[PDB]
Amino acid sequence: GSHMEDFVRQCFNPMIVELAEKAMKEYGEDPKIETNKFAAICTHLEVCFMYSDGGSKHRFEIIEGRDRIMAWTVVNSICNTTGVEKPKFLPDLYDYKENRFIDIGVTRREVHIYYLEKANKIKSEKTHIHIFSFTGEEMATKADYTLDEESRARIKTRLFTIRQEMASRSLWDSFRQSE
Ligand SMILES: O=C(NCCS(=O)(=O)c1ccccc1)c1nc([C@@H]2CCCN2C(=O)c2c(Cl)cncc2Cl)[nH]c(=O)c1O
Ligand SMILES: [Mn+2]
Ligand SMILES: [Mn+2]
Repeated sequence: GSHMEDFVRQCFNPMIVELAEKAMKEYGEDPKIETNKFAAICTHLEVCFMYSDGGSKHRFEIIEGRDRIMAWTVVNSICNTTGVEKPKFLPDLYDYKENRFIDIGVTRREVHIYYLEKANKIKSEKTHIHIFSFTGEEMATKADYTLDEESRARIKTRLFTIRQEMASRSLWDSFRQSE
């Protein structure tokens, strides 16, 4: 019973805690032991949700959060109706306005290093990449940040609040080094 686990459950809403637990069990991980990974997946899920709430009413199709079979099912329907290339790895959203997939990243390091790592792993030249850091930095493909400044600023504010809450509980140092 770690202090980080009880922080995660009181920091994020139950629906995000619920979806993070299922995703962790789907890949053979337990939130009780790998607690830094538990906090990271919750954080990434909330950012994806806030991101999709950034645009118009039905601009974004949410891929993250679904189980693997249904996520690929929605990816196939999106590809087989818009003509966009089928990515090698599952993205997080699909932008119906810009007609592209998005993989959102949240990192505790330099946005530069995580982008180059995500681009190499995703191996999908068409998938748009948007990186957020816990320090307020962001990096996106072709400098195209999709949403307006205020929607992104709310995400950055929430990320820094998560950092402060962890630091006030002496959980940030273990969280920052765990990446
Ligand atoms: O969607 C993802 N994974 C499933 C589809 S994948 O095809 O396996 C896939 C694998 C890698 C990258 C993208 C998709 C995904 N994963 C990651 C990282 C790296 C791999 C493990 N990992 C996590 O456990 C994780 C984290 Cl750290 C934060 N938030 C969610 C998750 Cl799962 N980073 C994401 O940005 C992300 O989108
Ligand atoms: Mn994802
Ligand atoms: Mn992602």
